[PDB]
Formats: sequence, C-alpha cells, structure tokens
Amino acid sequence: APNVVVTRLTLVCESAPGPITMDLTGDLEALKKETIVLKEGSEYRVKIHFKVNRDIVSGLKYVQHTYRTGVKVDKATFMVGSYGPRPEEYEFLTPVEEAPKGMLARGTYHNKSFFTDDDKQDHLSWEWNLSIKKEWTE
Ligand SMILES: O=C(CNC(=O)[C@@H]1CCNC1)N[C@H](c1ccc(-c2ccccc2)cc1)c1cccs1
Repeated sequence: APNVVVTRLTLVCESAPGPITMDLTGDLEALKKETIVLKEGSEYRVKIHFKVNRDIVSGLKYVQHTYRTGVKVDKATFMVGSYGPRPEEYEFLTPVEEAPKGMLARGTYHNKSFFTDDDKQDHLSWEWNLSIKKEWTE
C-alpha cells in the first residue's frame, strides 16, 4: 500500500440539498460517467480526503484543472503541506469560492485533479465532471 492514499473528493456547499461526493478508490474511468451538480452562484469548497500510512510527507499540493469545450484551461494550485501517519484520514479544504452564474455559466465542466507534492509524486490523478445548473434539480 502506498504511503499517501487519496480516498474521496467532496464539494462542501452548505446550501446543497444533499451530499456532493465521490469515492476516489474505485475505477477512475468510471468516475467520469458520474457528474456532480452545483447550483450557479453557490459558495463551495473543494475537500480532499486522504490517508498517510507510514511516513511523514511534506510539500503536498492539490492541482485542479478545469476545461470547457473549446476554451483554455482554468488552473489552480493549493498548498496542502506536511502530514504524519495516522489511522484516520485527513481532510484538506480549499478557501471558499463562488461558482459562476448566469445563462452563459451553465453547463458541464471537465476537471482533471492532481494530488501531488514538491517531489512531483503522483499520489492520485483523476478526471471528474461538474455541472452548473440554474437550480439544484434540472
Ligand atoms: O467562472 C470562471 C472564472 N470566474 C470565477 O471563477 C469567479 C470566481 C467568483 N465568482 C466567479 N471559470 C470557470 C469555472 C467554472 C467552474 C469551476 C469549478 C471547478 C470545480 C468545482 C467547482 C467549480 C471552475 C472554473 C471556467 C473554467 C474553464 C473555462 S471557464
């Protein structure tokens, strides 16, 4: 088993009608068929769940690349830091952002996420889709 195991991504959104989360331990190809819904203008944070198994790690980084068909990438990088080994998993949260809003903000966004570090180690890379909608349901 690897030292760092990434287990879950959660969109923390207080106004959401239900949990917005994905299991990151399964078929990664299957992850794309799953789409994740955010009402336009919602305040959210991205929460990455991960386990450290054996050794202290340093320089952890979360890298998130968002694509819309035909548009240059929208990239962000987040310092995660140093973590020691323990049975319970850790939770890193980005700062709050506001999802975009308006008719032109609606649609599906294709994300590729990297959990890595300053040693460029690929702790997990995965694609997932996000859908911005006028309301939470349709
Ligand atoms: O809308 C913007 C830029 N403007 C803002 O971000 C301000 C910030 C405050 N209010 C609006 N980018 C778009 C985007 C949309 C959604 C996300 C996303 C991903 C992951 C989770 C949640 C959401 C990421 C980016 C585009 C990406 C690609 C082409 S356009």
